[PDB]
Amino acid sequence: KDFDLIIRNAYLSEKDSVYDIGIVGDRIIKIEAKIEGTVKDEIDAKGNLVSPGFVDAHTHMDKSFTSTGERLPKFWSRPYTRDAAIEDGLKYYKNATHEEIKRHVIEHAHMQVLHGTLYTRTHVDVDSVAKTKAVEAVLEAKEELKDLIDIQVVAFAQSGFFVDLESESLIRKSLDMGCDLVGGVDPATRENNVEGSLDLCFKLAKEYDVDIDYHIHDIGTVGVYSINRLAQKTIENGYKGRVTTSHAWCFADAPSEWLDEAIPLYKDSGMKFVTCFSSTPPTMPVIKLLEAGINLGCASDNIRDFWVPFGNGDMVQGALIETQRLELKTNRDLGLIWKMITSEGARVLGIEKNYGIEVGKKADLVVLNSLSPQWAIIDQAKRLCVIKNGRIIVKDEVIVA
Ligand SMILES: [Zn+2]
Repeated sequence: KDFDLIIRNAYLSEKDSVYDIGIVGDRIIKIEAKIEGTVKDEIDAKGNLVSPGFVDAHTHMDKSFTSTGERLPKFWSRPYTRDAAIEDGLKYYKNATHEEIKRHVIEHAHMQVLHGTLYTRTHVDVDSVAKTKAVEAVLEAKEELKDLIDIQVVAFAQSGFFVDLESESLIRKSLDMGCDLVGGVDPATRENNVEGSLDLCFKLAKEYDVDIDYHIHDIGTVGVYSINRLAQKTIENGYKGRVTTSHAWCFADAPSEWLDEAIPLYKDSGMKFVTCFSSTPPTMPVIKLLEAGINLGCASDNIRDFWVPFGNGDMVQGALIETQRLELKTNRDLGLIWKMITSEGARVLGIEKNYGIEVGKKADLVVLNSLSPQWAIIDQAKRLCVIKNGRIIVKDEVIVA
């Protein structure tokens, strides 16, 4: 047989036309309006959109689904407060067993896969309370999930390198255990040492030759300042394109003049950003950043826990949420949001070379029940089929093998 798998009549948005997709093994090897040749299995997209696997560029798989179990979501029957949320996190990581954490990660992964997400980057809490317990469970689950989804693990110094002085050693162990990236939190309001926390993070990064993904929530000018120091140090340490800043809420409230003068520095350092649809500020300059050529991905962030009660791990649902938060309507704008949940996310993860519906690339695809990116966002229709490494793993809202 010429092909292991063929998807007939697949509308490809990047080419704006219907085609057949020829797959052998884990790669796409042919794309034509009508491909001749024998094949083992066939799927009829019936002219509907077929796209590459969605990318959820920022998750917390280890603590997900912790709000579930009761008539009402736990942790939310009281006004939201940063302290009560930080406490809930300490309790959880203290009493949670290795098997508890692993099952949550697996629940999360299955939910993502069912919605077409085949790539994701999760952050794992690393402090003197969670130790490497959470790290061990995540890496274990990651292995058990390699045939369903690709997971990047960030050793996340959640309490701050200068607040929990045990963080640095625990991060080395986590990186030694195999974590793919390292990251800290608010160098300013959390660490109270911008130069120190950033320099240390880069030190650890270089020791294990891993990339960086920083949580920067600080609003206004202090947030932009923190990001500018990070971008500048990125160039200094020869780390162009190896650094991601998550959230960057500060771009929504800092004077636009501050973002305008920093964009050249972000492009020169190849800084990557990720905005989570569970918190993207309405005034966040999303379209502006994309039009400027800045790499901006999208993500679920927390899912049903003490930080965010929401969550279905559905990037298509997230896209609709972004259009409402940002008040977007045109086909071009929805088209940009679709890029954000696909190719932009791929670039954030650094897998763009192998990402995309094109000859020679990975056979990781999603067959939707909608005519186009715009209609899929509007329709919110269920995925009809999900394919990873040339194998069908989801068929009609159910995980096959
Ligand atoms: Zn996060």
